Amino acid sequence: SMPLQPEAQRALQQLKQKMVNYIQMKLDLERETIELVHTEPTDVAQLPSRVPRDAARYHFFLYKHTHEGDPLESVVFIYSMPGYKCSIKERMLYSSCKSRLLDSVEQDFHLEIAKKIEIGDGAELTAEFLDDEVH
Repeated sequence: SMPLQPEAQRALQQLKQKMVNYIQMKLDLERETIELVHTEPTDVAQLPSRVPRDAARYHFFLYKHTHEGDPLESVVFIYSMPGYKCSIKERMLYSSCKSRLLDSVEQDFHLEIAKKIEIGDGAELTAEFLDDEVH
């Protein structure tokens, strides 16, 4: 595959220049494309609020942190799947496109992903969790 809508493409271009720090994407199942939801400014503390309870989402997050006195800004990919609230078709479609989306982001948009994470609940996305996953 499903191609990125141009707005989604532009969001990735911005993320690469660190002009945004957060991107939310979803599948547009009518056109079979990847659609930008938003790129609202998001600190680590607000990150859990970006994860819907009722629909699967893709997220890219610029995690600005320090690893052993060396400050870093790492792009974290998060696939969120609230199993209790998504249909088996939705789960399957988001899982299947996940691999394809990441191929394009790395291969066609030249974005370095420090870590790929799968969650079911935004509440999992603490600073402690992000630290442990990235490092």
